Amino acid sequence: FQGHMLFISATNTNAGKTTCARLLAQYCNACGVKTILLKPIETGVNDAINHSSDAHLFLQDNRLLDRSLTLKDISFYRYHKVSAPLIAQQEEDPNAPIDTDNLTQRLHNFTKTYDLVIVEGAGGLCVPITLEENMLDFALKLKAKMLLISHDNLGLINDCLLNDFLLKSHQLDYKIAINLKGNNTAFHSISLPYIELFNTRSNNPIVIFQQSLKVLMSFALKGS
Amino acid sequence: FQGHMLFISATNTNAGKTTCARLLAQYCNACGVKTILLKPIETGVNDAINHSSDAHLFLQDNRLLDRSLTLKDISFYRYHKVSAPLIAQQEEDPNAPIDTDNLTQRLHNFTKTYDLVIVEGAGGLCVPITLEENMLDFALKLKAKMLLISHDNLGLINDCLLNDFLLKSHQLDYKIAINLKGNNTAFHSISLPYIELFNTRSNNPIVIFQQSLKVLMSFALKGS
Ligand SMILES: Nc1ncnc2c1ncn2[C@@H]1O[C@H](COP(=O)(O)OP(=O)(O)O)[C@@H](O)[C@H]1O
Ligand SMILES: Nc1ncnc2c1ncn2[C@@H]1O[C@H](COP(=O)(O)OP(=O)(O)O)[C@@H](O)[C@H]1O
Ligand SMILES: NCCCCCCCC(=O)O
Ligand SMILES: NCCCCCCCC(=O)O
Ligand SMILES: [Mg+2]
Ligand SMILES: [Mg+2]
Ligand SMILES: [Mg+2]
Ligand SMILES: [Mg+2]
Repeated sequence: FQGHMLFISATNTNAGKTTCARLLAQYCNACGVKTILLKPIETGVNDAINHSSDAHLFLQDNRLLDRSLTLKDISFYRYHKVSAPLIAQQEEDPNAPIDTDNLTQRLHNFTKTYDLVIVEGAGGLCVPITLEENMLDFALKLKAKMLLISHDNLGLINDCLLNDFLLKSHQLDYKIAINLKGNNTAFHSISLPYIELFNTRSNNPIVIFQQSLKVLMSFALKGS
Repeated sequence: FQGHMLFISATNTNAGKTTCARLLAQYCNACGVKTILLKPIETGVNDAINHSSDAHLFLQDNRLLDRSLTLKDISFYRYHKVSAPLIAQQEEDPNAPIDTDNLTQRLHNFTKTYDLVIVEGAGGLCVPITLEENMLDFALKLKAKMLLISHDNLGLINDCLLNDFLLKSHQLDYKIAINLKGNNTAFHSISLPYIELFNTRSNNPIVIFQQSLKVLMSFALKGS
């Protein structure tokens, strides 16, 4: 096949998509699985004055494989407003709705030259891109596998299960992974006992990202 | 009919269930709609040393209608662990799984003596109560209407829409209401523009709690 494609979404913004995407791509590249990081849509950015956006971090890592990459090669719709993409676009660029057909072509083109194309979304699954399409719809159009990153705090059970319900209702292969931060041992006492019960009762278990680099690489590469 | 029953859930813990439940019950009582506040299951409490739990706040308000009420009349399963009810029960009371049939009877009994019975859940919809039942399942068994309180911060769009998807997939009447806090005007710039678009495109609109006391009272009392 051409390169595999893995979409990274989350329970919400700030859950750890960027952090976990970078860790996974680093691991894959270290294993000889040539992997690129893409951030097709990004809000809340000012590129004239700040070089620490998700796309900038991705670019730093990606340039270890291709010096010629620039920001515009890996991020295509970028807005100042710290909001959902649809709202940012309507306010800042009302004459250019986000074109997911175009994005699909650009993203799939990278499957020629990489073993794995990692595509970070923005916010969570239901975040609107166009009037018709949210982030999940975009992932579906891409025919990507899904990695959904959860936060590690009280409330993650609800947030994971809401996403599980939405994901299992659609036709895609997915995995939910908890981004367990350094210094959090409340997790193991408070939330983990339910994750373990859930996993004994589910065909698709919720995993801990930091325990799962090998498993998630395998997931990302399996099948067609 | 006997009194109506309204379940109050949320996007997650700390979104405003208790605060909004109290405001709604106060409004209803002021309008002559005799309303009780119940917190059947509560975690994270130590009643020997703290009298500020949701059930204690409810009790204060409820005693304006019935001096004889005590905590045990309005809250039935109470645990120290700051966790989902299922985990707290398994750790603190392994021989007494939460009995939702019993809770249903106790809650419905209040429909004899009140025009409206408001039942606050714990956390969000997918929070586990027993191995088989979550908070939504409990609300379904109760045959209550649902009021789902959302937080007012960046990310509410995703959280509201995840809940909308779950709720619309089940057989219950529901309303999602945003708990818009004092001093937040970012909401109106960041999130509200999408809520307005969504509402023009949806048969069941997302409302702002603080704008909606009359509407939510009407909702709670309508029909059988
Ligand atoms: N495992 C982690 N350990 C420490 N800090 C983390 C971890 N995961 C995320 N962070 C921090 O949390 C913030 C949000 O993470 P980020 O990966 O950007 O999330 P998202 O892409 O979902 O918005 C960042 O400041 C990031 O450095
Ligand atoms: N509209 C509001 N204005 C100010 N403070 C609020 C508001 N809503 C909630 N709070 C505060 O936020 C915290 C969580 O609210 P609470 O109603 O207890 O939520 P939940 O019942 O969902 O856990 C409390 O400290 C509460 O006083
Ligand atoms: N204030 C105590 C609330 C307990 C919240 C439980 C949340 C479980 C979850 O969804 O992870
Ligand atoms: N860091 C900028 C992220 C933008 C997050 C948009 C979240 C929309 C929502 O679900 O309410
Ligand atoms: Mg972010
Ligand atoms: Mg990110
Ligand atoms: Mg609370
Ligand atoms: Mg509460």
